[PDB]
Amino acid sequence: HDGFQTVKATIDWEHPMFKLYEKAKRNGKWNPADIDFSQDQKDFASLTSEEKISALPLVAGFSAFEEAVTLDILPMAHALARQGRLEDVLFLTTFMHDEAKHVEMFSRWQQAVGIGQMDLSVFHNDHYKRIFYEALPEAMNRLYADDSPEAVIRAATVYNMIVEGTLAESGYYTFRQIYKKAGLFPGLLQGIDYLNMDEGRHIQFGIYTIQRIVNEDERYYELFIRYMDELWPHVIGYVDYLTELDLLRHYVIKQFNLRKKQISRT
Amino acid sequence: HDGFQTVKATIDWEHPMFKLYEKAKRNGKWNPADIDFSQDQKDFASLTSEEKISALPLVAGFSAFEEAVTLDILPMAHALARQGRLEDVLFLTTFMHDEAKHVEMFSRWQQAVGIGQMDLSVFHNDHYKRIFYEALPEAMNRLYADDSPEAVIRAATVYNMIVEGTLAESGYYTFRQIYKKAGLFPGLLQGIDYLNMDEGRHIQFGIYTIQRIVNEDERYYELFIRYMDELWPHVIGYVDYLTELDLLRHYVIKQFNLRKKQISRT
Ligand SMILES: [Fe+2]
Ligand SMILES: [Fe+2]
Ligand SMILES: [Fe+2]
Ligand SMILES: [Fe+2]
Ligand SMILES: [Mn+2]
Ligand SMILES: [Mn+2]
Repeated sequence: HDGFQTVKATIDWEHPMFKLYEKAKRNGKWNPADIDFSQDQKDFASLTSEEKISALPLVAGFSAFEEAVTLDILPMAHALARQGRLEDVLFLTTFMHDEAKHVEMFSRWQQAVGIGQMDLSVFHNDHYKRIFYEALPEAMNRLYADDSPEAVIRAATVYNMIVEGTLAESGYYTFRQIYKKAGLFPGLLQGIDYLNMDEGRHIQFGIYTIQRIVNEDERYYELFIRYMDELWPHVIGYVDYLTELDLLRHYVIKQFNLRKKQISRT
Repeated sequence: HDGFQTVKATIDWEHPMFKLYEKAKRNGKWNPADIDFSQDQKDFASLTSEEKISALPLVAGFSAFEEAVTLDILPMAHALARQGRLEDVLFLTTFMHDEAKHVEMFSRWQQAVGIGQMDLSVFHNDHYKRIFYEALPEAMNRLYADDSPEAVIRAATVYNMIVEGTLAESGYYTFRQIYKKAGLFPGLLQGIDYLNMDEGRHIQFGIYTIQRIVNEDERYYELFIRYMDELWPHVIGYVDYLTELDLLRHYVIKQFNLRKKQISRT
C-alpha cells in the first residue's frame, strides 16, 4: 500500500460508482430469509410430474447463473482495487453481496419445494457450459495477471453485458411472465422481482466500466462489439436447447441489441 | 467451474458461517449516510488548535485501518471460494461490505468536520507501516499463490486476530472512552458503535477459520501462537509512538491475550 485515499483526502463523493453504491445501500435491504415460500411448496406439490420437469430447466440455469457470478466478480474487484479505484470497489461490495442473496434465494426455493436433493446439472447443455463453466471464469480470472483495458472490457462484456444483461435478464423475464400468469410460485416471483431491481445496478456498473475505457480510444468500441458478437452463437445455442426441450428467443435478441446501444463510440 | 453446489444440492443451512451470514444481514442495516454529523462539526470547531491535533493521530490510524482491511480481505474470499467453501464466501460478502461502510463513515466524519483536505499520513510511524503497509497485505496476497493451512492461519492471525481483534479494537475502545466522557463527537461515536457491532462478527470468522485448521493438526496451534508473538513488537511499537506523542496500552495487552485464549489446541 502506497497510502490510503481517505487518510490523504476523502472518497470522491461525486463519483458515479459512489452514487451507485449509495443507491445500492438504500435499495438493497431485502432478505431472502424473509420470503414466505409456504404457498410455493403447495403449488409445486400440486403440479403433475410432467408440469414439474417443465419448471426445472430454467431453475437449474438460475441457481448456476447466480452461484457463478457470486464467485466470478472477485477478480474484477481485485483489479479495480489495484488500480486505486476506491469508489468502484465500494460499489462492488454491494454487487457481491447482492449475488450472495440471489444464490441464497434460489437455494431456499429449491429446499422449500423439495427439489434440493435433486441434481439439476442435467439441464446444462454444451453452450451453457461454454459460457458459465468456461468463458466467464476465464475472462474474469485473466484480470489477476492482465488488467489491460482490453482485458477489463472483455470481462465486463462477458459478465455484465452477456451473462447478466442478455441471458439472465431474459430468463427471469420469461419465467416471471409464465408463472405470474398461472398464479404460481408467489415467493419465487417476489424473489425474482427483488433480484431484478438489484441487477439494474449491476448492469450500470458494466456500462460505466466499458464506456470509461471506450472513452480513451474508440478502437475499444470495435473490441466491445466484436466480443459481443463472438458470444452470440452460444447465447442462442442455449436458447435453442431449452426450446427443443419462443418468447425467450424474442426477448434475448432485443436485450442483446439494447446492450450494444448503451455503449457509445464517442 | 466443476459444478455448482446449489444446482447439485443446496447451501449447508447449518454451517457456522451460514449462520453468521444470516446474523450479518439482520444486524448490518446501518448506513453511514444517515448519521447526523452537524454537532461533530461544531465540536471540532470549538476545539483549540492544540486540542484538534490530539484527536488526529487516532483518526488517521482509523481511516487507514478501515481502507486497508476493505482491500485486503479479497484474497481470503478468493482462496476460500477456490476451495469450494460457499458458506464462508457468502459470509465474506457481508464482511467486505461492512469494511466499505467503515471506510465511508470515517471519510464522512473527516469531510463534515473540515479535515478532509489535510493529509493525515504524518501520523503513521515505522511500526504502523510494517503492519498496515507491509505484513498485512503480504500475508493476504500470499493466498493467491499459496492457500496452504499455514498460509490461511497466518492471514487470519494477522488480519483478524492482530489488526482487527487487538489493535483496531483497542483504538476504538480508547477513542470512545475519551470522547464519550467529553460529550464530544456524537455522530462519530454512533458510527464507532455500529462499527464495533460489525467487527464482533468479523472476529468470529477469524476464530472459526483458525480453529478449523488447528483441529486438523495441533502443530498449527504452535504456528498460531508464534505468529501472534512475532507480531507483538510492532503492535506495542505503534502504541509507544502514540504515547510518546496509557489506557490504550493496558487494553491492548488484554485483547492480545484474549485472542490467543479463543483458540484451543484441541
Ligand atoms: Fe448481477
Ligand atoms: Fe450447438
Ligand atoms: Fe473488520
Ligand atoms: Fe521502534
Ligand atoms: Mn444476480
Ligand atoms: Mn472495520
